[PDB]
This record gives sequence, structure tokens and C-alpha cells, in this order.
Amino acid sequence: AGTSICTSEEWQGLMQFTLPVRLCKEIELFHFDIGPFENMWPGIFVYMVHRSCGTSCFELEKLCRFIMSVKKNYRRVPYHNWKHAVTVAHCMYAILQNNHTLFTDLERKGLLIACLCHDLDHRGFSNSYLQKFDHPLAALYSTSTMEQHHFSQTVSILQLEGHNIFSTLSSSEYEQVLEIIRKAIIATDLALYFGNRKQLEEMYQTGSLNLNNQSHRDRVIGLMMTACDLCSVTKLWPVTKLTANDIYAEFWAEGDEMKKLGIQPIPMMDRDKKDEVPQGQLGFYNAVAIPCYTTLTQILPPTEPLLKACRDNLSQWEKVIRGEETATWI
Ligand SMILES: O=[N+]([O-])c1cccc2cccnc12
Ligand code: NI
Ligand code: NI
Repeated sequence: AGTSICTSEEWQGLMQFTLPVRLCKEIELFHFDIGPFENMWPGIFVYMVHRSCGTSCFELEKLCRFIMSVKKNYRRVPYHNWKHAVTVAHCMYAILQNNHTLFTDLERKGLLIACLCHDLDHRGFSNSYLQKFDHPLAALYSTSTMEQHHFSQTVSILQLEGHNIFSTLSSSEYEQVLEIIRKAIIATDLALYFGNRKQLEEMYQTGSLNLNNQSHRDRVIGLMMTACDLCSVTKLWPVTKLTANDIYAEFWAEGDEMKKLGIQPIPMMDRDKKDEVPQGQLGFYNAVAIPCYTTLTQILPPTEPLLKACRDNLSQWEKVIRGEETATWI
């Protein structure tokens, strides 16, 4: 229902922001956790943009207008919110800085912006819900429903008064960056990931993989988006554990909505089935997470610490199943 605009007071404050000395060396790491730095979140992203894309890549006035309005268009939901957006943006950064010369100036700016916009206006409902209960979004966007909406939300923010960070690019480059973003955002639909990963794995093993081949690039970028989107599983265990509480909180509230509409949900969305969570996580790690981080490491060897951390977190979920958990506090 429309689009929000940040207050003059909000974007003006962000211009003044300086990232504390200590964090500059910490932010660079794959395992870094934005969580203890809430007030600094918008300023963290600006920082990341300036290191990777240069301080004059975007008109700072417009950049600050963009970021704060992006913040205001995320919803007070338990998982697919502002915190998630900034977390994903940071994982992309770490990948980029670690693989810098493989990606053009145009792809770097667009990917960082795409990560921050990738869950715009998320309601805390899955694609499954919308398509089952024939929500208008499902009739408009028959596939990749929320994703198409996220991208459409991003373009709506760009189209705001003084919000268009991209204007300074040529008409040819403008076209390209909206397409980089669109593909990046659509690639966060996990339905697509399975095919994409299988395709990349096979390309890598047979050694036909070629980053000068556009279609191949699109795919590697796609897996990068998947890797960032799921980076909750690559942090240290305490952080990985707390984030799951948020992921499930939102799942169960959707399962709670389905019970009212007279349909019993999948175990994962059932707050009376919390006992299946550790086994569910094992399966999600073996089915999705591990393979995603394995293929990405093969293609981009500096991204390895993500795989190691994910293997560690999977070992922790295995510990949980054998009954070796620790307090967690919540
Ligand atoms: O629980 N899941 O199956 C599950 C579904 C979708 C995204 C996830 C991200 C991190 C951990 N688990 C996830
Ligand atoms: Ni999403
Ligand atoms: Ni996401």
C-alpha cells in the first residue's frame, strides 16, 4: 500500500555518521555480527559502500535519502526486517572485498544495493501462503512472488524525489544495473537455488565454468546472493542460535494465521511442533546450506571461512540432537 519517505531529520543525521575505529578492522571479516550495533546499522552500510565502490560513487545526499527510506519500508516483523537486510548487505561486502577484481564497478554497487533492498516490504508471509490462499500478489507475480514485489518496491524507492542514486550512470549503464539488481533479487527465491547450484557444480567439475560468459556470471552472482541471504548459518553459534529464534518466530505466526483460516501447516511453521526444529535444521543444512557454501568455495576460494563456519554450526545442531545443548537464554 504505497511507499514511505524518510524524514528530513533522519537522512541528515546519517550524513554525520563516522564508524568507530575498532569496527573498521572487524567489519572486514566474514563472521562479523552487526547485532550489537543497532544505531550504527545505516552508517555501517554507507561505510561499506565507500570502501568497495568509492566515496564519490553515489551523491551522498541521495544515498542517505535512499538508505533511510529503505529502512522505513521494512516492516516490524521478526525476521525479514531491516536487521536482515543489513546482515545480507555485509556478507556481500566481505565476499566483494575478498574477490574484488573479479567484479566490475557496476556489479559491485548494484549488488550491495540489491542486498539491502532484497526483502523490501516483506509481510512475514512465505510464497507458499500467498499462492495457496490466492493473494493478489500471487496472481500478479505467478512465480517468485515476494521477490518480484521486493524488486518492484526498490524501483519505487529509486523513483522518489531526490532518491535516485543511479541517475549519474549512462543510459546504457542504468539499464544494466537495474537488471543486475533484478536478477540478484529474483535469485534470492530459494526455489531457484537448487537448479542454480546443480548447474554451477556441474559447470565447475567439467571445467566449462567461465566468468567472461555472461550467463555464468549471472549464476555465480545468484549463488553469492543465496550465500549472503543465508549467512545467519555462518556466524558463531550463539549468534546462529539467536537468529533461528527470529526465523521460527515468523514461521509460527504464519502457521497461526493458517489455523484460523482452517488449514493445518507444515511442521516447520507449527508452534506446537518445536521438537522437530533440530532435525529440521540438520536437513536444511545438508539440503541447502552446506552445498551452497561448498560450490561457492570451489568457484571463489577466498570465501572458504563461510563453509567452515557452516560446518561448525551443523556440528552444533548435531550436538543438540544428541542432547548436548547449552542455556541460550533467549
Ligand atoms: O528452517 N529452515 O528450513 C529454513 C528455511 C528457510 C531459510 C532458512 C535460513 C536459515 C535457517 N533455516 C532456514
Ligand atoms: Ni526474500
Ligand atoms: Ni532474505
